[PDB]
Amino acid sequence: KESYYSIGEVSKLANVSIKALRYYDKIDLFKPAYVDPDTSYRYYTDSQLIHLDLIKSLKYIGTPLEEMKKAQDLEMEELFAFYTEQERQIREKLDFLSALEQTISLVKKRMKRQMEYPALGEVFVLDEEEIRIIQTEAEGIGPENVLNASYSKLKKFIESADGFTNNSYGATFSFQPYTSIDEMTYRHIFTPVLTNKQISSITPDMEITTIPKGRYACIAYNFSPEHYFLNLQKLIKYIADRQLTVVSDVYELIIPIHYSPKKQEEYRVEMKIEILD
Amino acid sequence: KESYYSIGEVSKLANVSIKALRYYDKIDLFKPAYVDPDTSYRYYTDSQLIHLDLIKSLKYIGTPLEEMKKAQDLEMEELFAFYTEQERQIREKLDFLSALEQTISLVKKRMKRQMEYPALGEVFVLDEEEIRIIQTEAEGIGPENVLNASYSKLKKFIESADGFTNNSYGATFSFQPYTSIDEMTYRHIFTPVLTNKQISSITPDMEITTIPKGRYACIAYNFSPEHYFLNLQKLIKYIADRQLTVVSDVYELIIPIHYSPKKQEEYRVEMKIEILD
DNA sequence: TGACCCTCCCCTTAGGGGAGGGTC
DNA sequence: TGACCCTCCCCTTAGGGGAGGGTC
Ligand SMILES: COc1ccc2cc3[n+](cc2c1OC)CCc1cc2c(cc1-3)OCO2
Ligand SMILES: COc1ccc2cc3[n+](cc2c1OC)CCc1cc2c(cc1-3)OCO2
Repeated sequence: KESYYSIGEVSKLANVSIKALRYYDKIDLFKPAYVDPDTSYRYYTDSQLIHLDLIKSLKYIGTPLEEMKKAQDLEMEELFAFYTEQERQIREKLDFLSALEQTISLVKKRMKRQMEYPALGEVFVLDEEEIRIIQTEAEGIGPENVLNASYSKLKKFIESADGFTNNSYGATFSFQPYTSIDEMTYRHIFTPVLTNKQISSITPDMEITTIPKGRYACIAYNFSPEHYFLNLQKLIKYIADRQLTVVSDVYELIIPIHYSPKKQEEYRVEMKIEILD
Repeated sequence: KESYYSIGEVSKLANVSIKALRYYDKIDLFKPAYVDPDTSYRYYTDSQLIHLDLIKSLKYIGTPLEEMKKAQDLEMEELFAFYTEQERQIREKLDFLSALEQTISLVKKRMKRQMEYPALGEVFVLDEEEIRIIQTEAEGIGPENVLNASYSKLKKFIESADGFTNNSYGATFSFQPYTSIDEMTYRHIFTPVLTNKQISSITPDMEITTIPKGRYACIAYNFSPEHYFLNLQKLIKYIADRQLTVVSDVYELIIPIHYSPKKQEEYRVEMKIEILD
């Protein structure tokens, strides 16, 4: 080859845009063999095309352009290692993505269950699978004064283990024949976990526990301050009428229907309590 | 909560940077409940913190910010679907990454073999594993006039199946007792394939074939115009002396030692030919 | 008085999309 | 004369890093 290739020829031959070529030129990653001193036209030698091989390959695997500059120097000996490195990072993304995929699936699983609920406002008994959770004591907190900010530390944990943040906010309280909401006080407030991934060094003011597998007398409904208590009451009554034996605290889960700052807020509330007979 | 949270409080509570908060404000993704008309200070209500849940989660899975805006509207019903979509894309990246990982491994495999070669300039017989390749006829092309551009269409194929571009350039020619390089003419020029991934609708001027598994009389060495022919000669002589039977064309593979535009170019050349006894 | 917060401005990857103007 | 090529400029994700200046 005693000639030269014009920018467009190289582009058609290497399947690399002219824009890409001008950029690799500016970047001093791949500069033409000769630039016409007048027209400023870019000209390339055939032997030089070989350098685009590495460039295109590294680009395919996401290597940053400036990163390539150092790679084009090493001589097959170290280039080997360079790849072993790239492999490590590739597996990194894979593990992340696999985990992420699993998480999403679980969020959907739980999400579907709330969508296929028997009936709102009515009490019923069903067999539940255990649900793992992270809890901390309520410290006086009760139905009338809980805040989203109250779940801050809990959420920081689930977040650094799941990436995803809890979908539901939970609380518990002694099963009593209350006559008023102000008589109520939460024992614990909790958030369920998704990934059981070893919780990054948990502090002792948190407990990794579970809402055990068993039979539960439940009731779900769309939140309304004047319905919260009356629904608790249905539950209390239902258990008394069938003479059931409660063997856990009442478990309370609040999950938002939407996260739109536009529409009026609405939550799904679910109270369940483990029973025996 | 009859008060407000200052930007920094929300930041500490939601584990979201103040910068991030100001940006989500500008973007109209998450704006404070109230902005002090004088100080311009940003103030947030506790109930509002709940909207950051979706934001943080979608952000964790790579959803673009403007994309989130539409997601915060849908009500759990469609939000479910939205995730099914996200799952599809997640698997997409996974397949890609898995493939990519496999590719890199192969490039390393081949790369290592060239690094652990018996001896340069000397002829020897070894048992080889089959190597799949894509070839096209040489059309007169020979050792003295092959160009990188000659492998253009071939490379466009391997590239759209492997992402990675071939590491070695190949050619073949009839095994003859040549007396001169100018007597030589390639039958085919080829590039080996990495992924056997169904080659995207291959045109008939290309053949998907293979350098079969078998015994080969080989010789590798660092390229030098005056060594190309003399090494071919060693091969021709070696086969004559042991009275071996050649049962293929001579296979020629050229692979660059580096892709640095700084240092002098250097290639690794390997000639092999399948024999019988 | 210190932390706390605000606006403004500059910077970052790898180019794609033109626009205005010469050029094999 | 048309394609081919060049330089210049604007634009793109999600903010982080200050800088200069008021503020619970
Ligand atoms: C976003 O999370 C929320 C959002 C809103 C919530 C609203 C209420 N609770 C938790 C909430 C919660 O818990 C996590 C506790 C039970 C309750 C009783 C009431 C009432 C409001 C509430 O008005 C008077 O009687
Ligand atoms: C980057 O790829 C290259 C680079 C350089 C190459 C150089 C030569 N060949 C292929 C090459 C190739 O093939 C793909 C064919 C054999 C040959 C005989 C010769 C000679 C040069 C070459 O000088 C006189 O005798």
